[PDB]
Amino acid sequence: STGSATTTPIDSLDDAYITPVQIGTPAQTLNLDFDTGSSDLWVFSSETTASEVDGQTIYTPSKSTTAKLLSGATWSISYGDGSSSSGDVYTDTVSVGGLTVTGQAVESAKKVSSSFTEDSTIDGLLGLAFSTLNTVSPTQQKTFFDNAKASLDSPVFTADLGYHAPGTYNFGFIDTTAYTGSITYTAVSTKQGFWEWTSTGYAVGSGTFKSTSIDGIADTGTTLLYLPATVVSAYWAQVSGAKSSSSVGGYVFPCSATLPSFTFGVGSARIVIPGDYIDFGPISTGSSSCFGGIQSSAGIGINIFGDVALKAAFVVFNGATTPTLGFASK
Repeated sequence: STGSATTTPIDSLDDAYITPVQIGTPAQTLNLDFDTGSSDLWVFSSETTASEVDGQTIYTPSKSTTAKLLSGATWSISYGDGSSSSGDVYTDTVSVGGLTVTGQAVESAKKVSSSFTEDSTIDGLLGLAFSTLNTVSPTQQKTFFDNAKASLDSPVFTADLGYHAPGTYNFGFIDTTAYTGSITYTAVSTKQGFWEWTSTGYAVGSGTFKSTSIDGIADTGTTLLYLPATVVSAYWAQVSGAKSSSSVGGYVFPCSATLPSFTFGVGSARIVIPGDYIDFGPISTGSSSCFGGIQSSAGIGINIFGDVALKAAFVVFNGATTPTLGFASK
């Protein structure tokens, strides 16, 4: 089997991407944030504290003939941005882009933090990291991908995120029309439960490539590119007037600037992030200070190849017995 679903930016900054997902019988379609940095499929629901719902579409298990309470199971998750959610668990039929899993754990939110409430466009998350990170207790649950894997034509999914445009998540096949050149594969460590890999270096604009190992995670659920302070300083030093602002929470630059590209290494291959992808616009409405899309990972504890980086590539998440990550230009 295979699946193919379009993923769409939630706003004009590509802050996140939503993908329609069918849950239950008859289908209830919710727009979920596919997150390769976590491993819980959770939804706004008929159980979510009413004051914490503001425009989201909810899953109502009592209206699904295939829903079953997973008795005694609870979940609770905290994300890198400080947001959180928790609740109880149902199993139900879940389909993505024509690919169906029966008995998927669907984590129903009883509580969500303010960031989730305030984002009316995101009805929940669909985790695509390794199932060892799943938070369901006392019986840990599998991700949609892990459940689907045995049925897939090939044990893979791909992320093809757009810049200010829709893109695609495919399951079970590699669309050879969706990228240019060849795919370069690189080793993954699953030790922390992430799609963790090591970039071979970077360049700023038309500058020389610096060969240096940068361990980080491929995380579709993080907006920006978070890299070591040395690398980030080298980038922003090439932008007149750019500076790190503790009041704003990162690097800012004059909105009048033209940003240089940023290149990262994948083995001997190179992925180029155009300068425009690094512009996250005014820090506040009407400001002439703009927020940068490359930020320091210092104090996160991990480097994160978020959407800014991933959307510059066609990315293969290879979940074979020895997992790997593939990157191609597009």
